[PDB]
Amino acid sequence: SMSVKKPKRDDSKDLALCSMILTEMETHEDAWPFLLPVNLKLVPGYKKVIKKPMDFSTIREKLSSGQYPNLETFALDVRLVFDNCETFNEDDSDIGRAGHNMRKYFEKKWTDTFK
Repeated sequence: SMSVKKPKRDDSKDLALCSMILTEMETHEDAWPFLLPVNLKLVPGYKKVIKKPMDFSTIREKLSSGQYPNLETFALDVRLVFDNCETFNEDDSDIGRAGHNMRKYFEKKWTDTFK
């Protein structure tokens, strides 16, 4: 509350560490469904169904331009990529499987880097 603060967690390396995690997600072999925005002219249903599209390149640009106020807003967009994937793709599809794999990969890196 006012003039009563918990001890200051050092957040000065968060930017660089989110960038490193993002690099590792970008270079994973199962990243291909997620690298670029879904083409809303060419994929029927996407525009109407997925209210907040998100992809790694869009996260990379937001990161690079100071549009994440903190590491939690970064994690929300990464998770949004996988939540969108599950909304639109069957679990038993290549893309559906890609999404589950990448989410697992991301969540371990997240815990190991910050928890």
